[PDB]
Amino acid sequence: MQGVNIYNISAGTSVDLAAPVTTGDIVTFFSSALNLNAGAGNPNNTTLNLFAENGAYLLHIAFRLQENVIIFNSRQPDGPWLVEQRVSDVANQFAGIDGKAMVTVFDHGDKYQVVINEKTVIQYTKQISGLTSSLSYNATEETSIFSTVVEAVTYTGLAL
Amino acid sequence: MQGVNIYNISAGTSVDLAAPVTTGDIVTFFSSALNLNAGAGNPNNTTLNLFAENGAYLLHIAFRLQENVIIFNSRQPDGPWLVEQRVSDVANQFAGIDGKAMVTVFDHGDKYQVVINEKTVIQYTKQISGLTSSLSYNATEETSIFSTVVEAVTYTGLAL
Repeated sequence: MQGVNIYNISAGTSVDLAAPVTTGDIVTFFSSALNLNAGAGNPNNTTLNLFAENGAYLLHIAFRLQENVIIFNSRQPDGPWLVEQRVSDVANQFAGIDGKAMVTVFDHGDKYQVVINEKTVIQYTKQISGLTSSLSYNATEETSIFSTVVEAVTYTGLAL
Repeated sequence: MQGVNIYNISAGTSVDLAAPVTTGDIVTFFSSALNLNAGAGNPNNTTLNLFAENGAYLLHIAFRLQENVIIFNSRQPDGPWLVEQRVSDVANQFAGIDGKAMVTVFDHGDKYQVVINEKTVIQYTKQISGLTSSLSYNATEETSIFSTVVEAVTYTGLAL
């Protein structure tokens, strides 16, 4: 059946999903703030991650203000980061909405469609497949471009 | 491809969807407040609605604090209300989360699954079918159980 699950993710923590996210499902991260004047990341200001059951990063989204780019990649639990994808101009991706932001990830099976607000920023061809069993929002309170707590909501059972 | 559309609806207004909502799509309403002690509704404190192009109420969701019930119904343009469905105890449906609320409507084709936060409150068998082309949030800035402005997000193009 179709379900809605809400998770309040504090910066620097991960959460295990009650219902896994698979093909046809959706995960959205909501930030109650947009700090485009945050200091330099270390090197990341913020990262949003979808993990497989074995800890592999199915999708790693990293926002870097100083470098002015958004990075997308994957990695096996104890393996090296794979082929990195990049999109320039961070502020441009959030244009239109101030004081808050939303990042939606559609699991298309063969790809992860990432949407910032209403704009599709990348059609990420997967480097690692499988269902998403946990999520994380990593950043420090000093330099995150998002609120200290990001609300993740999953819409599952969509494909039936 | 799938899409995400964001709308900010002020109490007592409606918005026309850039991308209509059909079978397999999702509509979500986000409130940055939850006032379960709001004044007397007359008889409604808050209503969330899905309209067809012709003005039909595909889904009318009415929150009534004093009658302590959430009503669900439909009606044709210029027509009388159809068969009403009810869910008693408004506060209980929002139990678990304070200071905010989320209402999700899944268009399952034959029914509208309404979920308040994480709880499915009703599997509403449609009385009127068709595409949702308009949304509304009706209430006064004094007796609404939700914030002055409710953000509506639609996830479309999901089925095909």
